Amino acid sequence: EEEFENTRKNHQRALDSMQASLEAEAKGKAEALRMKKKLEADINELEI
Amino acid sequence: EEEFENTRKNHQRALDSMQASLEAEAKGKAEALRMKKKLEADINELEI
Repeated sequence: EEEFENTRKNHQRALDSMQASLEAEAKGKAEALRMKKKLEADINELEI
Repeated sequence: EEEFENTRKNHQRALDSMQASLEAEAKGKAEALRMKKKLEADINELEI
């Protein structure tokens, strides 16, 4: 079991690492859907 | 081991619960950047 508490601590690292990978992707959708509504105004702005 | 066997069975579904979201946030970015180009297709076309 002393080997196993290394294995617990092995993937407990792997859990919050993938959480940070989502944190990049949560940041990834964030400005993208944000800068859409900035540019979607602009493509309506040039039309007028 | 049977104490630690179910903990693996817990954590395997936990990583599965995160991997479902990374399946979502990838395709949501694919929903974004694909729609970004058609937005970027207009801003070149309207300014031309």
